Amino acid sequence: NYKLPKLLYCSNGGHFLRILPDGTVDGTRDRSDQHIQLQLSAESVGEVYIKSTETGQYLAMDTDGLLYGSQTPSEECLFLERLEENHYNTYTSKKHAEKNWFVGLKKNGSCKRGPRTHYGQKAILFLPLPV
Ligand SMILES: [Cl-]
Repeated sequence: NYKLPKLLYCSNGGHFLRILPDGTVDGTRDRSDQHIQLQLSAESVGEVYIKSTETGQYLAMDTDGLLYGSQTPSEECLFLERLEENHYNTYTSKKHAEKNWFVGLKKNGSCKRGPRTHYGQKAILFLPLPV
């Protein structure tokens, strides 16, 4: 469910998804970071917003597949959450779903842009953890 905030842990490099105050999105290995606590909320069934509890910014994906933090919950902020094996989830941009653009992190912690993601990568698998 979606009551409590979560960390989204990425198996690829072992990073928690992070939305920085300047709107940059990346990953960090630092479990104590203030900007990795995310409040997921559901829209329609299987659609979620992913919001920084610290800054209130929403996870968003731009027209080049780059993740960024959005002040407002625009249509670029809706993601399709799908449960995969081992309780890992994927998050697909709803706006770009027909191209299968996933939320993803590289092994160095940088965003893996939507067009470079693909089913099967560790980059796109996120395990929700309690804060
Ligand atoms: Cl990339």
